[PDB]
Amino acid sequence: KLAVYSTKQYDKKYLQQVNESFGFELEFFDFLLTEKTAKTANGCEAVCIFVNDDGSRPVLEELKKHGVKYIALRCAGFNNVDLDAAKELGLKVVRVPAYDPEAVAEHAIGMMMTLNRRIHRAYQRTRDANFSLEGLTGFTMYGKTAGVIGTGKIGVAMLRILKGFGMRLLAFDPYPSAAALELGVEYVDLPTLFSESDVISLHCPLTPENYHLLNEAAFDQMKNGVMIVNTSRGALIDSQAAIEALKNQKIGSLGMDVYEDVFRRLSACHNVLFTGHQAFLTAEALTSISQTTLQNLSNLEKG
Amino acid sequence: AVYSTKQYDKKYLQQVNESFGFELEFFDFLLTANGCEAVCIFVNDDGSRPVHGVKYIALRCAGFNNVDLELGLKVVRVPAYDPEAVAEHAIGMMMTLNRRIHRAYQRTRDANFSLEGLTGFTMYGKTAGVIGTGKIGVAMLRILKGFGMRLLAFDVEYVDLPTLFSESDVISLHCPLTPENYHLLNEAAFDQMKNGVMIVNTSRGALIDSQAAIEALKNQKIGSLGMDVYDVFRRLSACHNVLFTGHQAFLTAEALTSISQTTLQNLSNGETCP
Amino acid sequence: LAVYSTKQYDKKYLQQVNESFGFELEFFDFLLTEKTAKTANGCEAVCIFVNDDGSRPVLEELKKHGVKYIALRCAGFNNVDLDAAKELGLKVVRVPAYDPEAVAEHAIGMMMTLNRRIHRAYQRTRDANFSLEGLTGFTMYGKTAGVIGTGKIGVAMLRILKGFGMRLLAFDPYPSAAALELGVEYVDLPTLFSESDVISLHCPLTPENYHLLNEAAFDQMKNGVMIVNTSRGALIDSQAAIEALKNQKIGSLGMDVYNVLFTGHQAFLTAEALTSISQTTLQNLSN
Amino acid sequence: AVYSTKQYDKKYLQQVNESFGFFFDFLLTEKTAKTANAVCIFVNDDGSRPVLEELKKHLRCAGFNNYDPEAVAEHAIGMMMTLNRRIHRAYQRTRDANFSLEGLTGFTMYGKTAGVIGTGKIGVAMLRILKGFGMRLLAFDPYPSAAALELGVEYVDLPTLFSESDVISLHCPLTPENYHLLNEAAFDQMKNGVMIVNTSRGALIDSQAAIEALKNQKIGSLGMDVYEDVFRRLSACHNVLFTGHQAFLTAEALTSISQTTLQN
Repeated sequence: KLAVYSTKQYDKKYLQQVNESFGFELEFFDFLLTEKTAKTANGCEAVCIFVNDDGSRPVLEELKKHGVKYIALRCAGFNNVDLDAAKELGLKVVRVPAYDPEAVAEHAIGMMMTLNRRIHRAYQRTRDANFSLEGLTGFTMYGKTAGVIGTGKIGVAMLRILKGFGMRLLAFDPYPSAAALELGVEYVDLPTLFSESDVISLHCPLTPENYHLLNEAAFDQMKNGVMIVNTSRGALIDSQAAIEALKNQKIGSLGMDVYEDVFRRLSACHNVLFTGHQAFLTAEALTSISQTTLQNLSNLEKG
Repeated sequence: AVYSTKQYDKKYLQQVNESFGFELEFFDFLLTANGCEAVCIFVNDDGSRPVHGVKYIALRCAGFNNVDLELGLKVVRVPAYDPEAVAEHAIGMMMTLNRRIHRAYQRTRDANFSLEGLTGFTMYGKTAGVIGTGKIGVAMLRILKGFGMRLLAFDVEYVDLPTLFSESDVISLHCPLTPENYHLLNEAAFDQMKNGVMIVNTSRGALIDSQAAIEALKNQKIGSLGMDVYDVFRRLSACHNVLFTGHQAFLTAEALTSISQTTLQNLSNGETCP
Repeated sequence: LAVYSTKQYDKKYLQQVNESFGFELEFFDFLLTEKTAKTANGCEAVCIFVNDDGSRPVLEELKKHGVKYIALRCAGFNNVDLDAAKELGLKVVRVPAYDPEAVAEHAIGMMMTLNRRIHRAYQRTRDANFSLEGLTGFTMYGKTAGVIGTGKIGVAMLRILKGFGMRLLAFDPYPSAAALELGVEYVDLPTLFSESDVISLHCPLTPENYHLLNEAAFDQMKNGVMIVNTSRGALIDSQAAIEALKNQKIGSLGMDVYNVLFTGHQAFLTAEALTSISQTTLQNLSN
Repeated sequence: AVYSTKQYDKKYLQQVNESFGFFFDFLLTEKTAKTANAVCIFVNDDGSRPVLEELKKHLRCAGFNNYDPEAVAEHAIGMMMTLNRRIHRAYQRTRDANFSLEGLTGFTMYGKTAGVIGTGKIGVAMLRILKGFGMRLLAFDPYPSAAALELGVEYVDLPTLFSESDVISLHCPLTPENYHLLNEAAFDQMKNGVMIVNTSRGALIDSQAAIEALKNQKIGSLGMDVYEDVFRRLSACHNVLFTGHQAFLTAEALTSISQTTLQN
């Protein structure tokens, strides 16, 4: 009954397990949706697409021409698909609007601990049995001050975790959540947060207001050899500015989760870790995405 | 006069030394020492019988096996490492294994962003089991708490091992090595545990039945294994979710400093703990 | 023409070559399947690689979509069901062979790489580790090298080896003049196995060949021997090899495939080879 | 009594030693000259007078600043093939079961033109190897070698050599005339995508000069052997392969080195 596109095995794995409850007819394609590949959908009420797959108008028309009713998104971001045209074509479109907050918080910390301890580098040594420890010197988080920017669900989840480490908590949101407050987080202005903090992590949405929020001016406030981990949108961090910092040694480590050769130079010459939008890649996180995306499909059958 | 020195060892001893103002001689080789009242040695230096006027011997580590014990020589050591750092390391291996970050870097540094096979699990729901209630275990135990995990331990909610083994979906052991301990984790254990379980040991090797583990891994009883190691390695790491790290647990500036301090005072000394 | 399982190289060289031919090209990254086949509509011709499905339904589907001709860009046609193709009046064409020289060259570079542990070095080096332990090699000059199969590839390898200053033995049931001229000496395997310190296989997969290298072969072979295999995998009894590898009768092993070096059927992946393939492939289509 | 021992040093000396019948893993410095209480040293170990003197109180290589022609030549090619074919990049892909070939395309040496700079024994040995490949051979030495001429080599204008060759390997010694022999001036001349391997002394290549050239995309690949972060960037973002003065690291060369040393 449904055909899925840009499938990766993890998609296949958890849509299926999930579908057990739904009992849909699932057909998986591993290639990008396009005008040219639009045909494949035939006999399919519904289609499932990730961020890369093409929603441009033509694709949509073509999808109609094949009797497709419903379009679903395995991800919150619906930038690819042109909604107006969809309406004109009477194609419902659906999505999953949030990811388990816990996963992104967890990932972020994981990059943090990995960077902190150069575990990623150890492996590269270890696997070939080079046990030399030079350059893997880390730091202990206990004493330190942790600065989190944004206090949404994810941001808080990160905070609980950080609190675990015995870290002292500073956060920067306009609005301060109780939930954050019961933790002991103390809200401060950025400049304060920048100087005070030896670990910074951003869990906030991009607004024109905070684009390039972390920029050269920001950097020179912050401590030397600071750790910055960003699982939020790319724009929040100013790449060029960041890079200068790394080289001139303001930033100890940087962790980036890349929404969809700087990498090679950066990764190789620095404590930079890059991960390709891995944040929600947990079984739980995937299962939820499926329940949501299938359920959405169910609902279409009756309101 | 310090032996088996590595740059970090050198770094933290020097910084700490500023308060002490001892005179430091650094050697990069194993265990020559004329003009030195005392010596500093790591785990691998040799302190048996056969081994110029050196009054005292100091250990840069908790363990005194390499050395022996009459010749008018006093021996001191550091019996603790920052509990937190090691605890901190233990998780970090865990997260790295969980999220397969170690393998992502492998891809990423060459700009491959495929995510297949990096899928992990979310710790928030999960039960967690700790072995050892020592400073380290507790320290780890807190960290785990932050995760929202549910804690069982053995030496929170204390329980017998079997109870722990079946219940726990993550395990970490932070206890010293005892005759009772040895190969504490063995086939009997592994076949108790949840399939896919993740085990991390920063504590001594003997806690785990090595061949026993491997069977388990092949058997797919164990999801991931983390070992801090005081061609199996290549094999294991390569064809499994195995991360071996070379006794890094206390490699952090704070800990290294703590070690140097405790070591340097020990030498200042009154008496102290040998 | 629509091309399937296009990988960039496939794409790059086909186009350059095209400039000569003027076909209209539509490149699809995905596998050709019964389901995919629709994608071909309006296309007289189709281009495919070893993975793609030539099995009948696909073919039927293809005709249904007006595909006059199917073109393959690799010697082997195991995937396509020829007769059925015949029934449906679809012409099927192929590329008979690859640059011989290119594949032979791979084998050698692969050999040297293993021999000198350059692969391992690079791992170290990229991190600015220059330690050399465990990277020791052996000098090929003076060594005896044995080649099995002396087809074009073998001969082309035989020359390369000859340059190194090695001694040459080869096993083919039906010898080659060319090989002889180089002064290679033909032998039976046993002699070859026992004698050679380097072995390279350049022969097709025949039932007689299967698992040509089996424990029987290995335990003849000199200790520390190096074997490089660009021919189909089945020439080698992997299980024996592993044993042999742990057992240490095998110094190094190199395999080309879809101290060990593995590479994914990369042998003919050179710009010269791909162009020649493209050109041959288009030409097939010109006809 | 040996210093700066590495397993290879030890194994081969011991083996060779049996005929002669005469080990320290650490550096020889003044501090260290007590252990001697007729010594073996490598380039790194300390040759300062003081150490010597402390020596009186109580080399395994050509360079005294403090090999088999065939081996180095062989390495040089192996370096060449690896780059050309990006095997090094594969193993990394392969070891973790990634079988994609994107970006590993190579070129077929056969019929290409190969240029050797220097025709020492090393130069020739390479030339021979290259002959096997079916390459067309050009060389540049001020003094023509007889042997090379027999191979069929045609000697040339450096400029000629630079423009014609799709492969260049340098097997000559450092001289005032050739220092920075390969400079921006050179690289500009050369074919785009050219491959360069230098096992010869480092200085023959204008390091910054290359780097631009690489960015500039004049040079397809560069192989360097380092006689005792730039390393990472280049290795990482470019087709460059660095090997640490491995050139003569073979059982055979090492054995030769050992025997000669015991004989000395």
